[PDB]
Amino acid sequence: RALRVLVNMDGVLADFEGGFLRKFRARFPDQPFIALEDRRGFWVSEQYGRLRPGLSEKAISIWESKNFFFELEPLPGAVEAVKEMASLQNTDVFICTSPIKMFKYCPYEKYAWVEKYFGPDFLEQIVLTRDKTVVSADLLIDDRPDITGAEPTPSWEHVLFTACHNQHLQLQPPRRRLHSWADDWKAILDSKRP
Amino acid sequence: RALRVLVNMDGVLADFEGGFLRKFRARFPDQPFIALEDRRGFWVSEQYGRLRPGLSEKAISIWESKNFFFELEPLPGAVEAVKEMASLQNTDVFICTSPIKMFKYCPYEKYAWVEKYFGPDFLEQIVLTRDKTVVSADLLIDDRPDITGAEPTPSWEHVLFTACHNQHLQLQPPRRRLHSWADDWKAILDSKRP
Ligand SMILES: *OP(*)([O])(=O)O[C][C]1O[C](N2[C]=C([C])C(=O)[N]C2=O)[C][C]1N=[N+]=[N-]
Ligand SMILES: *OP(*)([O])(=O)O[C][C]1O[C](N2[C]=C([C])C(=O)[N]C2=O)[C][C]1N=[N+]=[N-]
Ligand SMILES: [Mg+2]
Ligand SMILES: [Mg+2]
Ligand SMILES: [Mg+2]
Ligand SMILES: [Mg+2]
Repeated sequence: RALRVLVNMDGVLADFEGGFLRKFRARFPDQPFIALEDRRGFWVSEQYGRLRPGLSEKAISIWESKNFFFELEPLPGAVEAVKEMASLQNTDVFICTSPIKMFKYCPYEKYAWVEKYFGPDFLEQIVLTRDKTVVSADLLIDDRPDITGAEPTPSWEHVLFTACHNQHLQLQPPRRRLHSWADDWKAILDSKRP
Repeated sequence: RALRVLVNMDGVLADFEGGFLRKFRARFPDQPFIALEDRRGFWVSEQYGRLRPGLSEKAISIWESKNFFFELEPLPGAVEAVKEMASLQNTDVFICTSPIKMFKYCPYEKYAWVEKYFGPDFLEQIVLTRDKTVVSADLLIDDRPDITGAEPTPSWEHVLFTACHNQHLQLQPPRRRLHSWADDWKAILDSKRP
């Protein structure tokens, strides 16, 4: 009866693409890289793997490093928008994020990042899961085009959040985008209310 | 269409109650303690708080310490039962656990513990969340008597897993218990299948 909205973290709240590129270039200044305008497909490591053998493993080593997740910059408007959204009447917001395989730093730093930008009281709103389809909600705002898992008919509508890797993608109607946090996210939420 | 079962971690897979008591007694050998047969109510810290002022904070310091979660022993039969359950046809198992407030070690060690006892491939089955009601499934096996959150009508049936703190509790019918992993968990699952 409160509208429930799942908001993804990497590529929606946290600038994974830009943080990765900067750190990759700083660590591997003699390697070729992929400019953001040229990113295609969800998996960074796969595109880097195509660019030259060995580069996939080098890419992976950036996000496996300590402080990678913690030092991500918020995307413009993201912190303000989610704080406003959570404050709305009849609206519950959860941050729904999928950790990487190597778990030494990533879960911890994701909690630390949410504490930093949203405060201790928001920590209760975090859901860490590899499968978003088993999380029930009205909406999922997420930059990954294809979201699948154990539940063949998730309860949420997936609204595709624009990112460099999906900006050229034609979606199957009636699939819907949120173009950035400057875009009219309130209209999207309202479209789902009784 | 596959049956989905959420299995709680602390007090269902991992022996939180026994690990806590042992470590509390080792660290604070001059303090009064609560024998397991005398545990009542979900919150350890609250019962310890009643036993004497200051003891709540001492209790908390045990599970906030590094290696507390990682060093928990599995409950008897738990690892074998969950491995068998996951291997069943038309049956998906997720481990659904709620981290403590202090997040330095707990998320990380929970992943490390699941890797230790269930293997790397099981890490994909973990859901960390403070709110279990937003996780959709057929069953939730969990030792906490009262499970509430943002979803007033969760999709799962909650089957109460016996623990020292709930063993005397009379439940409102048609609520159901799993008494230990030696008990007939297959019968409970089968009762929910088409
Ligand atoms: O779907 P979600 O929650 O945004 O992110 C999942 C997770 O994928 C990891 N990743 C990302 C890329 C681009 C890649 O090539 N390889 C990966 O393993 C990082 C991302 N966030 N985290 N943790
Ligand atoms: O409900 P769940 O997933 O088993 O555990 C929640 C979480 O509560 C923490 N806890 C437990 C007691 C008994 C207490 O007094 N105070 C707490 O903060 C530990 C438990 N597991 N974890 N992380
Ligand atoms: Mg994302
Ligand atoms: Mg609200
Ligand atoms: Mg429990
Ligand atoms: Mg199975």
